Amino acid sequence: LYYECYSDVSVHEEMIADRVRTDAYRLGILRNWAALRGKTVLDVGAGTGILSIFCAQAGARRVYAVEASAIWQQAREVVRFNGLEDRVHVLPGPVETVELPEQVDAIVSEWMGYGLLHESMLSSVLHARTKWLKEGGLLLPASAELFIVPISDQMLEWRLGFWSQVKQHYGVDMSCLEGFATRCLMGHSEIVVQGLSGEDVLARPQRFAQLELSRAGLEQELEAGVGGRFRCSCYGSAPMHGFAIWFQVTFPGGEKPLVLSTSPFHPATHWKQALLYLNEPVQVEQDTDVSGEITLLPSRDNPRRLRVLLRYKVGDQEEKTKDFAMED
Amino acid sequence: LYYECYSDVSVHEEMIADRVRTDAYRLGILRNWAALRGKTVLDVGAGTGILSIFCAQAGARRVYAVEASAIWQQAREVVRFNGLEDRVHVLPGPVETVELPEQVDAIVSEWMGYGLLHESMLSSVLHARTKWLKEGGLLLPASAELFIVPISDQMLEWRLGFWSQVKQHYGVDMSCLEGFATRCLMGHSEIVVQGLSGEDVLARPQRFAQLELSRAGLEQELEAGVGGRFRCSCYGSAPMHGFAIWFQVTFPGGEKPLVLSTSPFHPATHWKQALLYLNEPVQVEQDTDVSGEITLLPSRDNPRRLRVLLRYKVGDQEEKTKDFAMED
Ligand SMILES: Cc1cc(C)cc([C@@H]2c3cc(C)ccc3NC(=O)CN2C(=O)c2ccc(Br)s2)c1
Ligand SMILES: Cc1cc(C)cc([C@@H]2c3cc(C)ccc3NC(=O)CN2C(=O)c2ccc(Br)s2)c1
Ligand SMILES: Nc1ncnc2c1ncn2[C@@H]1O[C@H](CSCC[C@H](N)C(=O)O)[C@@H](O)[C@H]1O
Ligand SMILES: Nc1ncnc2c1ncn2[C@@H]1O[C@H](CSCC[C@H](N)C(=O)O)[C@@H](O)[C@H]1O
Repeated sequence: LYYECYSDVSVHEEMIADRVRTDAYRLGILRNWAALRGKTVLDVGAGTGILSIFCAQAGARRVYAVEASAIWQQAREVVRFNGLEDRVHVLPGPVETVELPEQVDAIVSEWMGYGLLHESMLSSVLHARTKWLKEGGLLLPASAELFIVPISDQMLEWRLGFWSQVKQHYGVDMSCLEGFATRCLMGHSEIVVQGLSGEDVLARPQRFAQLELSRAGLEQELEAGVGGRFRCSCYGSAPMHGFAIWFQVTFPGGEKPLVLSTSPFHPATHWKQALLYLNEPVQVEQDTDVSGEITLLPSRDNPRRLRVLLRYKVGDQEEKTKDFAMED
Repeated sequence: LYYECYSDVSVHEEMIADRVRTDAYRLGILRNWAALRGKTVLDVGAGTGILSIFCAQAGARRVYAVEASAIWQQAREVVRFNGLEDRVHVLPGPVETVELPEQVDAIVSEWMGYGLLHESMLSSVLHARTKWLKEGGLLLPASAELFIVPISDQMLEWRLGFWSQVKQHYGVDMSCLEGFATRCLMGHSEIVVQGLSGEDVLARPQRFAQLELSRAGLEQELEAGVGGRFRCSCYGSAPMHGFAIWFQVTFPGGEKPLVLSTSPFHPATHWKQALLYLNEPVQVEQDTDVSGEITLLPSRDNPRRLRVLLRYKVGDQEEKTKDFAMED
């Protein structure tokens, strides 16, 4: 032990324990064997190196596994231990300053998530694409999509209703603290990462963004942000708590693309979903129109904030703005 | 909303959701009705005020509910809403500077837990006892005990063995990372608060400390720390990961005292147990002697550290020191 790495292994554990994430990258890379066999790959942020080894198993001649931080040591060890040190070169330090001997045929990466770490990871992948990817080279995954839907969070409803139950259980009335609990759990301006199920979803999810990660201009385009309008119609009576946002990414086939989805209707992943809570619950009914506009604006100046701008309208309520920010 | 209180309500929620904690204080206070009826109580750190209202229901004439932080507003509201503002006076600010009109017959408090917050809470209760409690006054709870036992953490064993499973699932060998995982999860010097079950316990738990909270000298005595020797004998074959520590507190009866226990053999509480991990697992067998000495030393100088000093011997292994610290 050099450094306290309790929080370290927990993140790498979470990723390898996620069978949806790991099978999607496994099957997604193997389905591209004809495009990878005898070719060169850059793995941007190789971590413990599993994506680099999947690329070798798919037939890559050379994999450059680039890892900025201390986990590079473990990637070095995993590669050696699988007898792949001739084929997979684990390189220390940031991809922005790495020197490869050649441009590569493919870039594999795992940048996706919510917050500044993932914003910077996407910027690092696009920097590597501009600098190192051959004309017409392959990106895995190739594209990303974002979805939004109105939600009723069953877990939040239990927590808000908890204070009304104290009188029955103990014989003291604490129902007067529902307002306090509501302001505390819903009244803030932070994104809450929490896993929902299908029955929390109040309407058809709407796609509001789609990024083709190979596009020449994408770095300059991201500067203006990602977003769109949405409109949907509620299924039934529910207390609406706000919106869920989630992503899917696509790996091209041999064939149909493989889709890695983080939707509440899909098997649970370590990514869960990003929840945007309204200041308080709003009752919806069958056919209640929910519309708005969502914009994600990149961080620019220190102290970095990724801004989430929401303007929305529930049924006959007036249009409302609620803006959120991520500061890690 | 004035302040982000997402982390706020989560702690008050955790406490009221804990039926073991809440029933112990409920039944513990009511069993003292004959000692409380027509008497005065100081509630040190009243929070949302439930312990102050339990004291009123037990027949207290006057309860001074003292709360240093912003949750005082909610305690004020809960008291008013239960029609007890004539009997329960919610006073803002630290107990060290509160002015009561009289010495009190009883002090109720909920100081127990692991870390500097709980060390300072115990110092605040003992300050209030010295300053405000009448000669022969009642403390609820009246005493505290600490226990230690060797443990095999089933959850830690799964996590350490996880890396050896990757080859079967995905077809890549990551067993070489068991050592890394072990150093990360066990090699640190922090106390881990985690809930165990009875089957994790490898021997008979040993009591190493007992505090009578009414004792005149206790404040000066705590300065030298709390601790003792222990000896026990393992039940069977297991990978020993370290020691668990937990507490119980006692509320005197009318009758036999009520004991609030946080033992792994007892119903789960929000306190869980405090785990002291060895640097790596040690195999024990039926009748393996485990002995040592545990000392808790108070924080003194900034930056505050509560020190946990452990010297122990497992079977025929040499005696070893592993010291821990809590810095929040
Ligand atoms: C997975 C994902 C896909 C896409 C298309 C974008 C984003 C999005 C993001 C946003 C910008 C402006 C730039 C880059 C960028 N990259 C990220 O990985 C970080 N990210 C996020 O933190 C958010 C997504 C949804 C919410 Br609510 S916050 C995340
Ligand atoms: C519940 C409990 C009971 C007793 C008798 C003590 C302690 C103990 C503690 C220790 C000192 C020196 C002074 C005060 C004091 N107070 C506390 O509430 C905080 N506390 C702790 O954080 C720890 C207990 C076990 C471990 Br491992 S750490 C905790
Ligand atoms: N600019 C950069 N250059 C290189 N590595 C980077 C980087 N920014 C972040 N990273 C690394 O990217 C990794 C992403 S998480 C690890 C993912 C990896 N595919 C795996 O299977 O483990 C982290 O380990 C982080 O240290
Ligand atoms: N020196 C001090 N004087 C007064 N209150 C204090 C204090 N130190 C801590 N506190 C308060 O003690 C409380 C302990 S947690 C709340 C426990 C309370 N019995 C309940 O049922 O809610 C916290 O709300 C904290 O703000």
